Amino acid sequence: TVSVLLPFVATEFYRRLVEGIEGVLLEQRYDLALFPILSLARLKYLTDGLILASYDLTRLPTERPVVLVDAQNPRYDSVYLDNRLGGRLAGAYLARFPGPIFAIAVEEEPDRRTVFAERMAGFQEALKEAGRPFSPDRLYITRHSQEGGRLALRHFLEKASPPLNVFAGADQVALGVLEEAVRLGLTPGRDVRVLGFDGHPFAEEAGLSTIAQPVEAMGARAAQLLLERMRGYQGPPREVRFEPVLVERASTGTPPAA
Amino acid sequence: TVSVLLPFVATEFYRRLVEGIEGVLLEQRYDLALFPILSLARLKYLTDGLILASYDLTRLPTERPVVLVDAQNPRYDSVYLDNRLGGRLAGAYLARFPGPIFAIAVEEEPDRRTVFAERMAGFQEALKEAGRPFSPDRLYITRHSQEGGRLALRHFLEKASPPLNVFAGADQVALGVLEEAVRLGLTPGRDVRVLGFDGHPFAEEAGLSTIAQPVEAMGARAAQLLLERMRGYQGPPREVRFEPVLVERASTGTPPAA
Repeated sequence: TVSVLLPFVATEFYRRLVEGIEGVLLEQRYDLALFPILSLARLKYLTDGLILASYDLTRLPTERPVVLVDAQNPRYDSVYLDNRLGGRLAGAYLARFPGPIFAIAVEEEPDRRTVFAERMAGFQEALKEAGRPFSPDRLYITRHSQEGGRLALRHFLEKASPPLNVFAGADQVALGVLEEAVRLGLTPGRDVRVLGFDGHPFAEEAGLSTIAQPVEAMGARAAQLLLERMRGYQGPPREVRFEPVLVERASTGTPPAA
Repeated sequence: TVSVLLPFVATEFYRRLVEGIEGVLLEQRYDLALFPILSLARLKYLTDGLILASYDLTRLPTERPVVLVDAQNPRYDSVYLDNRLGGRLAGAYLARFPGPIFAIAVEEEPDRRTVFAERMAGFQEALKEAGRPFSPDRLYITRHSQEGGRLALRHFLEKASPPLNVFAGADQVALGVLEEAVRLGLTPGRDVRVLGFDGHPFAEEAGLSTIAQPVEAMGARAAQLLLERMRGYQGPPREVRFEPVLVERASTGTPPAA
């Protein structure tokens, strides 16, 4: 009858995630019960299955089938993205441009979660392998907002003059780097080249290059697994891994050739 | 049996609001059902009463009694704060210090809500009445975050040198103005004097002066009215207005005397 999914922050990532689930579940005549969450405790209910987003464990109490999305667990069907890859797609990509490479790391209190830890690890590995190793003195830590991105570009600008490369780490932050750049100088090649993460819809109109995540498909896949399980499927905890892809736009341009 | 309240953003303002409600409701043996909200539509349920926070109408469908808090409505019992006053307490207060007075206005997409519109109106009225009228060229619009406050102080600093006064408009933003100031120079008198809004608990340790709101008491009052109604009270929509108060701390200091 009804399926309940547990999200939190109310970001574009969750809007796309649920659009992906709704698209699927509503085709099979199931209703979706959105349960934004802040840690608590409840053992209810009147739901058939549960879809848990981005956040993992405390081994849940319900008898209902549970499928994790954007998370991994040995005991539950889990759909997730290879964030380390993509961090690499970003590093190896930016490594093809002139000027120092900077990165923005999102630091949100709710990390108990390493999607950013993974992105940053692959970023460093790719940069290293390309001869342009990264350094913490070119890193900036902030919140997931446009203001953080603006604060960051401002930070990088006192360390280097254009041209310079920035790995926002998130499209929202990338919008700020983009915005603050414009509030001053060119965005494609002069000032900074901006590379976001998340491939959000708003990224196309902004001309933002980014490492795109197939968030809807991730939700849709999460829904399908749930159905299979709600429809009697038995077997050990399954797993499905998605891959991000680089999408080049104006905020970045062409490397180009030597 | 159980009472359900509808919040949203998950800010310190709502934590304090609910602590105020829980404190009350749990004394009368009622259970609290937290329902974070993003506009939708549901006519259920298994709840006795509803407490709506910060956001008003679409004339609700439920037969259950509804009491609004931090909001006003001719058809529902409403507890709310006199935000215009306080905006004035802030203006008349800052008007007693040397250096240009700046203000930070919070602009969050979800305004369908004028708590900030009211604070700013009283701010301007008090400033005017004190001979130091405000101007939009000393105003800064941003999001409700510390990053916004930092971006703002940086903005004001290119318009004026210390000493200067800042009306954050929200304690969270005030923390940023405070933080970014320190990342440079003195906070009490040299650089800027910071005056926040909301009197949050974290404001005392930070030494932040602010226009304090009795948020818990507002929630507690909201709860009591609900009980009265859930316990058979009949009569037209009631109303209860709270008043904010200035609390002086180090981020501001003494005016002082001429």
